[PDB]
Amino acid sequence: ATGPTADPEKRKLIQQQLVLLLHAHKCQRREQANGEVRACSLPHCRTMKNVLNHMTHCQAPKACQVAHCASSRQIISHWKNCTRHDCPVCLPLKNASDKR
Ligand SMILES: [Zn+2]
Ligand SMILES: [Zn+2]
Ligand SMILES: [Zn+2]
Repeated sequence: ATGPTADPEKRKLIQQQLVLLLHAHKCQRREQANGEVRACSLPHCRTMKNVLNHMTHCQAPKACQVAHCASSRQIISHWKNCTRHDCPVCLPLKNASDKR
């Protein structure tokens, strides 16, 4: 559920979806900044980049009930609404972005 779900697979999958969505945005700009040679090899990154491009073409986002897209928009909507200084996935990402 979108609620305080405690199921461990939900924990890892939801946090990985959000982290790879942000990686897909990052890595799309990074790739576009070169436009002639690749800069990534993470197996799931290309799938999430495709899901992100779909969310850009999409018109329902959340009601676009397809597992990957509906999930993608629910996690990124959480990240958009977030108060991030003390959240279970927010705090990790904040440490994962301490420098650039
Ligand atoms: Zn990547
Ligand atoms: Zn969609
Ligand atoms: Zn959060």
